[PDB]
Amino acid sequence: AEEEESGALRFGVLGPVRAWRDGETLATGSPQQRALLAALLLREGRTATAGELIDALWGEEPPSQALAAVRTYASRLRKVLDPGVLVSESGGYAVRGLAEGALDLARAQDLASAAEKARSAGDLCHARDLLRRALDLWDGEVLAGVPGPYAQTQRVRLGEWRLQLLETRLDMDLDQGCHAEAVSELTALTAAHPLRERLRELLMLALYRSGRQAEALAVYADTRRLLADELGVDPRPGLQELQQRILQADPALA
DNA sequence: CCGGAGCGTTCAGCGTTCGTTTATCTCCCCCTGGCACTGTCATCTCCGTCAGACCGTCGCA
Repeated sequence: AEEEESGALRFGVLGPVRAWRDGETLATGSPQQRALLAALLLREGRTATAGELIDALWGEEPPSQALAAVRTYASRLRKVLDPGVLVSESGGYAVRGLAEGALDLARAQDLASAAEKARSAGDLCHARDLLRRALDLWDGEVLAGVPGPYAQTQRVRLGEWRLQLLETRLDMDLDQGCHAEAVSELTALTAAHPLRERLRELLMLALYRSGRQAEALAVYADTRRLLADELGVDPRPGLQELQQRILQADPALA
């Protein structure tokens, strides 16, 4: 609310496709139109040619004469957004005029870099506040209802980035002395995603000092059974090592 | 001692809305066409290979 300046046009990709024009919404339109606007939004303002956008929306088999289709999608964007916010060069399309804080993705990289800098500087309160602001950026599933295998690619990429971001958040929560909300979040995420080894290692680390041992190794045994049933291999050596040092109960990491 | 309301699932009515095309309206581009005092033949290479052919040429005998 403190960064809501006059004339600000805010764009959002981490949650669904929406536009905020000084507090009032804009109709982003068709799902393919939403995917087109998102594809322009991921490229931080390239002039990207018509064939590349056609491939981004659809992939291997776009209809043959659908170049005029993308043309009229561009017309839709130009009449629903500002005339000058979208400009065309040599047949390519480009959204400019994006200030700081206009895109939630740019704010996400900014907050991640600030958290990394604070971790390098050894600060904890400012980094915790930065990642608290960062976890409020995503709203539900990223890229809600957009077609295209391209959109699937940045969907899985942003999901993986969110996974490492929450891994770092939970890790600093564990090292600074937070366990209750930590184990709550880890249990919720392992309920959501059952086949991540790193989050279950985080479960072991969090429960190891919060006063919980039986269900931690029960969850580990369930992980071993599912990983043997679905993969039939052995887990990472760092895991077995973490369970090992746990077993002799070293109070060094208290 | 089967009834009932509530609950799960499964499909047809209509109502808007995306998916995909089309011609119309600015803007730029590109090829052809037009210049009506007179002004009517430029240009500077190329040398201190180099060696001995190999050749046809070509005027003299």
